[PDB]
Amino acid sequence: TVWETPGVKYTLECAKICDSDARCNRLTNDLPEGAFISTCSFNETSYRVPETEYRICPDTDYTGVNAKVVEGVTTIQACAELCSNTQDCRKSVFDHINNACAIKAAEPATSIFWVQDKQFSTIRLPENIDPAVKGKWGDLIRLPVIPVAAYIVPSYPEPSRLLFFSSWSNDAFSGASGMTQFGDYDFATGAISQRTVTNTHHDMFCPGISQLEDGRILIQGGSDADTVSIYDPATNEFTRGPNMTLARGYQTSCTLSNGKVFTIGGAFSGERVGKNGEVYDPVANAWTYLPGADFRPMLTNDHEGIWREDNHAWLFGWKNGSIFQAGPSKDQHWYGIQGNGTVAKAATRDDDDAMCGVWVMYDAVAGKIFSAGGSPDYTDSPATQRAHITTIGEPNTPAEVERVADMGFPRGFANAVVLPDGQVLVTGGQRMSLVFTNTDGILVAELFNPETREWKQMAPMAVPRNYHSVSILLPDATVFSGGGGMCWVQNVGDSTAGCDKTVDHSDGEIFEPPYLFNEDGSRAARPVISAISADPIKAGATLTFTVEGVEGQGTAALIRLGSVTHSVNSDQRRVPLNVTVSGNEYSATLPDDYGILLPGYYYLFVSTPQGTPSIAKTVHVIL
Ligand SMILES: [Cu+2]
Repeated sequence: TVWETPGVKYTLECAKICDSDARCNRLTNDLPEGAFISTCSFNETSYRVPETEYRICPDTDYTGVNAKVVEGVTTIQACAELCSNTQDCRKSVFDHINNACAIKAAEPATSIFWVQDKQFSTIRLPENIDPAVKGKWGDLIRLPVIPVAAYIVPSYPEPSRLLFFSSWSNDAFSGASGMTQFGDYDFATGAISQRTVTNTHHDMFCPGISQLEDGRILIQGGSDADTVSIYDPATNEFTRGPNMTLARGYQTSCTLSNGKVFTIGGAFSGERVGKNGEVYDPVANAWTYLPGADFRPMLTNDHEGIWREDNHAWLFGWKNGSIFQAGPSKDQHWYGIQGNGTVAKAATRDDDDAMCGVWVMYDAVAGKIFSAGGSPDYTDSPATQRAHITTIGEPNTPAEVERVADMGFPRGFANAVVLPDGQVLVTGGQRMSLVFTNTDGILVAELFNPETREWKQMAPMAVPRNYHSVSILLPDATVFSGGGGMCWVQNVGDSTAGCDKTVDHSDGEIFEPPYLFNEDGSRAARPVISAISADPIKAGATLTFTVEGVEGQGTAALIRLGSVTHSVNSDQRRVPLNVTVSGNEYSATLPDDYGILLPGYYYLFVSTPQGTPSIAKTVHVIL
């Protein structure tokens, strides 16, 4: 049995005694001591000091740089007073065992985390966040598996499920194991399961991911460096693909105009040497090595050497089977699969590498690519505020790079999604790239508007999303930010007791952007796609669907479904549409070119002229 507090929980006379002493564990609350939080797990109190009002949350700490620590304070009340009497104090911590009052330092210059700890109590002056300007975050969704890699499951009438996976363990990784821990999350229902995927003899940690024409996910290399699994949404099963011609890890793959998948680099797993290109043909079910797809031009310069330098290429499938490589190498390049592969310089993005910077094609029709953040070395490297729009016209002809306004924060290991209005939301990352750390995690998301060419700071998330964190678009036009952490351990099935569990975030949180709210902070009225054919459509063809619940003519956009890991999302892409409406009936002529309309499963978003999007309808583009 479990004796709940007047919301704590032990597992009945010593219990009341134990819940007096802030040092007493041997306690069995929902989340354990150490757990990060979005909301007081316990019953909050209010408290005024002869002025103008603090909310207190017991058994919770605020971690981070303090403005002050004062040792002579025996009551939460006296701690409330030092905060009341200290300029720019939004957040203080009362230490129960030592009678000290910590004043937290100013946000967001400082990163402050809400952890669960019975030794402390948190005090704060309530924030007034207008979700019409800064969006709104929900509470931490706990998950059986750290979501180190994630992808939407293509489904009709719209997707409902987010698969994610880690390694052999739910919170740890080794080398070759032949098994992968997967999490299943229905976000239509909140249902959540995990499975163990051994049937393909594949530890899929550190892989290339690309969605095929038929919406199967192609999971390539990683801890088992030469091994390929294919996920069929149709079966919800995995299949063994043909081994790659060259074993790789931390590489990028991208689906091409013709539905072949190109990949290059991936020196993390297999031979510690740079990796030339290869291409998967799903019809022939065959990989073909591409020696002329030379790695050396796309090489970064890293203090750790070649191990790092060909990792996480900014690849895009483009016109007539071309590949654009936007980075993170200071120079951009065009890669092809013709003959034995090709490579040529396209432009210079910057004067330094941006390993694990963010990058998204926010307007395929206009050949437009947005890139921000990254660090010049993989780890132990200060991140950059620099950001660029890169415009690509014809393949194997120079590309145009315009530097734009610096981000508000330097971000290493951040993630990015394009939204239906074509704005790009950057989430997570840290001031200095340090693998397996919460250190200087930026909590404040930022929205970049390519039309304004201007940044805007969004509301803060709860948890630092650094290395092994992820971000992805959901059908409802919200963003899931999740994971971070994992522990290297020598052999498979070794104990994870020595691991720093504070860096692990086996969970996620969802952001509603500004566009989901009216000015009064109520949820704005989403257009509804009443009817759409589940029929696959081909490029150049005309999409017809029925929209109800809009004042004026809707705009529309297609956003290709997303796969994501290691600041790499090579499947997402925004294809803005021109619509013509006759009454409730909307009609769109899709582009002529599969280099813009990459084949696969898309989200159709109709959105109001004030910019409020529909829940999406699944749309399948075929060859
Ligand atoms: Cu990694």
